[PDB]
Amino acid sequence: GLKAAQKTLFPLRSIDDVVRLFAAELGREEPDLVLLSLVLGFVEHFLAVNRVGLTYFPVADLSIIAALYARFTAQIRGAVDLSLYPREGGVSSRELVKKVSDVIWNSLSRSYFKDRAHIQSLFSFITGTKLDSSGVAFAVVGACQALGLRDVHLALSEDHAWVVFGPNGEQTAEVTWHGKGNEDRRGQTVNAGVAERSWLYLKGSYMRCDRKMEVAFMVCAINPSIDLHTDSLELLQLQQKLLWLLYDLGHLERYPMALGNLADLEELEPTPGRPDPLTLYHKGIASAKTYYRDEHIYPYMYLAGYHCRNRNVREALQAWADTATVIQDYNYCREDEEIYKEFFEVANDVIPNLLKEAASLLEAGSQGSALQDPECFAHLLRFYDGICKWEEGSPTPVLHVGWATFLVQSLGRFEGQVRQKVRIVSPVLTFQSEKMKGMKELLVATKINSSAIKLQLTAQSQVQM
Ligand SMILES: FCc1nnc(N2CCN(c3ncnc4sc(CC(F)(F)F)cc34)CC2)s1
Repeated sequence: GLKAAQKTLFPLRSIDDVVRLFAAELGREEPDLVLLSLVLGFVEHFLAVNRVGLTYFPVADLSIIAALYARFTAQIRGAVDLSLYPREGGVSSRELVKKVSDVIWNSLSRSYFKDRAHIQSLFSFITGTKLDSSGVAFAVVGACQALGLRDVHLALSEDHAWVVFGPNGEQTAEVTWHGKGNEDRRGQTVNAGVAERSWLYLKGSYMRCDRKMEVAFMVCAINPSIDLHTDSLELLQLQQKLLWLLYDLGHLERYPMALGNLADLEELEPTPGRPDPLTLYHKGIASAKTYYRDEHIYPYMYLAGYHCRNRNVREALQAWADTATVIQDYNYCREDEEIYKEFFEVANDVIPNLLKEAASLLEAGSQGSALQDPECFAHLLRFYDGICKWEEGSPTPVLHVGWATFLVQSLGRFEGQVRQKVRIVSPVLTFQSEKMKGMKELLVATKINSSAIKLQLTAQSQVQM
């Protein structure tokens, strides 16, 4: 069960009391993932899922939390017999990790909506027998820690989760599902996905969590949403405070998305005497560059979205061009659909809306407009260049004529006299993709040749008779 020293802060009567509990666990050799997730899922359930009776904060009584902890630990200890899986050198075996994964999986409800909110925590596992995809992975890691398997840790990409374990922490194992329909490699390594250079496995530049970073994950996993138009202020505040705690302790150093999430919160409600959201976005980017070979897409997408929301068009374009410059060195593979959808929405909805507004504000006398800045046109072109390069040597195609219509529209937003100022070298820009190299003369012409652009972008061979 819980240690006497873990129980002394109960009952938890406020956000700050939950923060104190996290501070205490984080000061321990090994923070207790099961305890912490149970507390978070409890407080989340009574602040976002069922607010009936709420007066300030759902009090977390020790008797309630200890009973939940006991249900978890007994379920796992009862189902996983460790004597059957001998441990050399303080390291777990692939069979043991698979067993734990099987226990978690076989405990879940046969049928449910697998991307509902609030199914991420151990509280949900225990009270609802429901977990989302990365919730299963986290639950495997928490179950492993509860079994004393110190080597089993959470591994995270930008769209998937699995575990690492074994000698030197060098082994990988699939423990959960990914996406929709995708058919199990449960129990297998991730080395095939790494070898194929898909975004989903980050060319091996994925996060290998220590226990502190596992705490950070569960804090990022808090979901303040009450419905589509309403967030829990209490849960926002709790997540923000918990992320600052982690930050001050050093545990967001290797966690770009967490710094992004904290920047996003700070934009919504800034904490006096903290770094601005911009600074936090840039620390996320710096983290990706330092620890992950600058192979992450979301650090730039978080920046871009901030600049977008604030109508810093130039800086939004730049950051989306940087997103593309990351993606260009990946192969577009089957299970990377989420990042395709994001690039599709930026190219075909967000950019067009932004430039449409720019064009009206131009007509209204704007000065320093993105549409009169050749550097902005260059960013636009680099964005497409990365997408085209990504497409090169991918099994499936990325671009198609639906992209071409928006590209022509977006180019058309910039006058000839602006477009002709970008210097495309073999503002200065170098193209990496063959599509954009062959488009160069079309791009800087007075009248945009729409049909020729479409053929170049889509590699459509012929025009109709
Ligand atoms: F583009 C700007 C973004 N805004 N929100 C973004 N995300 C929301 C928060 N996200 C995350 N934030 C912290 N950690 C993780 S780990 C992970 C992969 C998973 F779910 F485990 F399989 C996702 C994710 C995912 C990306 S990106």
